[PDB]
Amino acid sequence: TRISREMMKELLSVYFIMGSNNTKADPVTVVQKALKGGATLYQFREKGGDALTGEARIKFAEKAQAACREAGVPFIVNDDVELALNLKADGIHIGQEDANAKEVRAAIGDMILGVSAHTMSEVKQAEEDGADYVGLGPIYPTVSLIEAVRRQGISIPIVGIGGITIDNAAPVIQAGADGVSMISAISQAEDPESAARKFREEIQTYKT
Repeated sequence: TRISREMMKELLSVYFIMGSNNTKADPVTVVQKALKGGATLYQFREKGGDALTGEARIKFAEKAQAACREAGVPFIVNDDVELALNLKADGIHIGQEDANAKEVRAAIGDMILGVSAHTMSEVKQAEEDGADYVGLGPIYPTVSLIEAVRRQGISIPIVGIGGITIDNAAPVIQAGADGVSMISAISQAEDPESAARKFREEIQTYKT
């Protein structure tokens, strides 16, 4: 069956997102360090400018997934449905533009489904479409909507994203989010493992 709302919320705590173009260091290493530091979920997001393509992209994907497995953390794929199914990913994340959430939900069985939402109505449609969690943002220039969502009684697991750092994360959890997702705060950090750990501890505190 679909993931439980309870387990989904726990997984979103420290949601690390990364592609090879998000770090000048070794990508596979930054991922291993983030997992070792305490990231609770990882999203493979290989896109934008100068991202890996073809076989090179697939190898990074398989290595990133292997690291998630050994660390016991779910592996989530951004956008690519075929890849998610081929690699047997733990789930997929999609945006509003190039994807029909309802059709994706039907194609992935009980895999975790994430959807980027930007409006109150998009949050509601994502849940209705079958999403297990919604990614809301950008929160910062890289929480009022989050507060508004919870105020109405919408209980879908929510993860904040967009310019989140160890110093502005707390307000996102207090607003009602179930976790924070980040890219550079960890991928570009001088000590990725340590950055992940701080986040891990910070979010624990505010959820507790």
